[PDB]
Amino acid sequence: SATNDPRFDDLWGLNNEGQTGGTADADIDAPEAWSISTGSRDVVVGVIDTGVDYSHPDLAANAWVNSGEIAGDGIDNDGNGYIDDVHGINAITDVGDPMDDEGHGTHVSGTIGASGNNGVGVVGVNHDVSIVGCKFLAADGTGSTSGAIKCIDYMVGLKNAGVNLRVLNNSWGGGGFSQALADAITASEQADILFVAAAGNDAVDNDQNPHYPSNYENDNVLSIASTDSRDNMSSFSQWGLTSVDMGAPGSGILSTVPGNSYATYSGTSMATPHVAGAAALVLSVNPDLTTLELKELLMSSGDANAALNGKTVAGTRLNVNQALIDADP
Amino acid sequence: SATNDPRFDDLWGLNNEGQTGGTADADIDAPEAWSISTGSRDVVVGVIDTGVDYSHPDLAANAWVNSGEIAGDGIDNDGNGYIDDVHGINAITDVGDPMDDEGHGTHVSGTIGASGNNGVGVVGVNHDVSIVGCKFLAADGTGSTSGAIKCIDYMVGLKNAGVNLRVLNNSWGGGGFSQALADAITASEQADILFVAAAGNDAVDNDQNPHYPSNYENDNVLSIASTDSRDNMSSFSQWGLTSVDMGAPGSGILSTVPGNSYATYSGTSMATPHVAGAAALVLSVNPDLTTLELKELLMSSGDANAALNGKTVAGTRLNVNQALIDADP
Ligand SMILES: [Ca+2]
Ligand SMILES: [Ca+2]
Ligand SMILES: [Ca+2]
Ligand SMILES: [Ca+2]
Ligand SMILES: [Ca+2]
Ligand SMILES: [Ca+2]
Ligand SMILES: [Ca+2]
Ligand SMILES: [Ca+2]
Repeated sequence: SATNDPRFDDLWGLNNEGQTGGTADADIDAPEAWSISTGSRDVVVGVIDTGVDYSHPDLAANAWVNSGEIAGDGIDNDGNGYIDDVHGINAITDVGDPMDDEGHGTHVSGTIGASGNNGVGVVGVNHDVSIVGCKFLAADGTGSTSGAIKCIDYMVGLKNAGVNLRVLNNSWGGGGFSQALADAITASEQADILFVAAAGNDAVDNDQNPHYPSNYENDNVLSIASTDSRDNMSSFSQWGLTSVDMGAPGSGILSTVPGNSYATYSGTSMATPHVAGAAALVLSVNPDLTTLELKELLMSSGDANAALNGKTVAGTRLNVNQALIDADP
Repeated sequence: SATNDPRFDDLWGLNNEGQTGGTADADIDAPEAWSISTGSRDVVVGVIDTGVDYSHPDLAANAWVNSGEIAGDGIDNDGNGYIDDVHGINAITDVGDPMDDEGHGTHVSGTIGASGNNGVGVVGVNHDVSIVGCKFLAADGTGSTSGAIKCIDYMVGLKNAGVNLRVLNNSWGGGGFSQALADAITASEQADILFVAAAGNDAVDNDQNPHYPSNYENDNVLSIASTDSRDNMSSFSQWGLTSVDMGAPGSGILSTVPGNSYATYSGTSMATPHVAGAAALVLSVNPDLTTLELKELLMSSGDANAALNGKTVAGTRLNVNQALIDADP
């Protein structure tokens, strides 16, 4: 296999030979991309979700560590408003611990950056990367727009302070338009952060039926539909000629979950981290791209897709090999 | 604990004493109801979903068995159009095996009827009940309206053949209106079947933003919003003053998943089987209620709920004890 990770062959989204019953080459060409780069711990990706299980054996090596925090001293050493935020934060309780007690955030994290070639579990689009978590969704799914905003502000704070964080994964949605959320996203744009967002799983047209945050018109929002192992648009996926940008694998995605385990989930929530992961991989090759250049590169470098054509801006399905190639520098 | 099932105390939806961090008595009063009835295997509930793991140690005793089929003989002995449909069918492939290879259908099945007092795992609203599966969603989430209709038709076929199938659990949604699906549901009403449906997890109003199948106006459709351990409406729940009927526990629900395991999920998909389970438990006490009487009883016997008031027709949260009392013949 492309790596020595024992579950590699189940990862059709990264490499598809038809082994899960789909169509050969309906994938993002990850092994090809890995000949150029397998990623850098110096690239930081924020996951805004139910948290990140940074203790999972297949994520631990890629957990972000706050260089400005002394662990466990009960002091907010870097003065960012959260005490002892070594790996990220909990936006509900303000505790400096993004530990995932639900599962969803760990799953998306593994797709972005499960440790590669370590002989255990799976592997992310990046073999090496730094993942910082902000938990705004509780173990029972409880959360708020205010919480999501606290997360975005926190991540923007890290970036403004010099943390190399230019990609946010947002595998969540709900509610209507919020000016406060739009404004938080606008601030992230000024900080050069790409805001990747899931299109939703209700199989409707988002141009007629807006879904947030993917429908925010902010230029740095990159809205992702889900595709399957046959390169169809996933039957559950929402779409939108103007409001959704491109697609990526989200049907039957195996990844890390808490308690040192692995599980298969389906949703636009799973497509999103392939794209966030690809963005991080691109930034390991060309850090000089503006956010908009990065976004457009991910869109334009994808494979033309019959199902996504006319149902998304780019009509393409993610191809991280071509993204790296097109990224030069 | 109310039963000897080792995970019972995690099931706040059945019995809440604040042990999961919520509010004492924000629950459906299951232990109270069980003093009246713990269910009957003669009540049959259909689950239309990713399938049912009928081999799960905490579901096997309550898996429906088609009395009209000789297992494994390659013959459709009961002449219902499906070969060897012992526990139900796969509507994608037409094979008579609804085995869950995804997990979702098994999770909702456990909430309806995980075996009670068997010293294993969890317990459903019913300790004893018969659960038949129709799998229209694949391992990777692939499905279609055609598949859902095939499942409804299959269940209606069982009922019309003399099976005591009175309740359908539909913890799924997506797509636009389908007249053919509406017609399939009408056939189910004609057959005296209650069609329980999840309201959706996008925190929007279904009255202005229709969600299917929740928004079908069929009288036998019972549309369910999610509540949490504090008796709030779950932050993710969709609502609808006229298009959603009542609420039930859906935040942080522990139940059965395939591979002899247990997992905690959140969503209206988890609230739905509390109601489907309660419907079946009511029918063990008063089998003579009509579908519409049953629907109205579940809504009217619920506890008044401040959050759901003004956001659903009944403004109540499920109470199965009160349902059993109100149903007394
Ligand atoms: Ca390939
Ligand atoms: Ca290729
Ligand atoms: Ca700090
Ligand atoms: Ca500190
Ligand atoms: Ca109680
Ligand atoms: Ca009570
Ligand atoms: Ca048959
Ligand atoms: Ca047979």
